[PDB]
Amino acid sequence: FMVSLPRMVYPQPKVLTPCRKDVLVVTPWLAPIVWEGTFNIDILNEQFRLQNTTIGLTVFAIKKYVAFLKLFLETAEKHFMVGHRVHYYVFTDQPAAVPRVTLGTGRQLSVLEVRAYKRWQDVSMRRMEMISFCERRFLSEVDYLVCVDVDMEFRDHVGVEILTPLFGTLHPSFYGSSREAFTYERRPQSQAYIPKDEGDFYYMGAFFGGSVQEVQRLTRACHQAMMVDQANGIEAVWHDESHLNKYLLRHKPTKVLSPEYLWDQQLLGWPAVLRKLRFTAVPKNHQAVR
Ligand SMILES: O=c1ccn([C@@H]2O[C@H](COP(=O)(O)OP(=O)(O)O)[C@@H](O)[C@H]2O)c(=O)[nH]1
Ligand SMILES: [Mn+2]
Repeated sequence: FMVSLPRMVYPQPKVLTPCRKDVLVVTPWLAPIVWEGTFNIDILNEQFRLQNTTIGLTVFAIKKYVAFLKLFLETAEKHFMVGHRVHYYVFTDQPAAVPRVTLGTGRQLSVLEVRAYKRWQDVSMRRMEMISFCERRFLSEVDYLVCVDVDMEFRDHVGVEILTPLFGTLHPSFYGSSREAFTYERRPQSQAYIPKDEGDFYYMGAFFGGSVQEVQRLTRACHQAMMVDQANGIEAVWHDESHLNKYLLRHKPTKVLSPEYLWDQQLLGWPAVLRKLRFTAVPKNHQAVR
């Protein structure tokens, strides 16, 4: 049951004077695409707080990537779901290397010890297995799961505007690209295969989520697809991201996040279309850190 919102005073939405004219703000299957200027966060905060929403955030910090946790968590404290209940789940091979970060009220962190795979590709891909079935606490502990890369920092608000049964995030390198340029898996022998005449968007492996049920469905399906591929002696070109893309093509997300939500300023600057940079890549040496 969902109670009434209280009286609220805010600017009237204007039917004939749209928020954003420069970007697509709804997909052809009527999922909102979340950009600054499309939402009133006060209304959304009310809706979600009235449901006592708890958000789980999973993050993997395997081997050298433990180095990224301090900034990741400190900035999450400033910017991620502030005012709501948050449960961080840090999956790591080094529980003792997890920094002691001070958390605001209603926020908690659990350290989950996992095995470290040799290949970075396997570390990245096996997140699907580890999230899916391996973890059973999620259903009892949180309402939504948000699954992100650790080599990142929050720079601005990331809040309940993202919550929905199933969401993906537009990859910052491809949001203006034609589908033929998307780096989908193109080999028909892979479960991740998408031909050149299919595809809505290229979604980023670094930021997806939804209800616990929908995230566990997605992660289970991607894990099983990866197992089929492995048996067939094929590894998809972009690993978990390739499978995520196939899944979201066939199971349309109920919101899509704009690249505000996954940006790389070093690589891509700050184009006019982005009013905020919310969650951004932390520069790293790929060869050294892996
Ligand atoms: O040695 C590794 C390799 C990968 N990861 C995890 O897998 C995610 C995806 O890998 P990475 O960030 O290297 O991919 P990229 O963003 O460079 O495409 C990382 O954010 C970590 O959460 C990790 O913990 N240790
Ligand atoms: Mn990353």
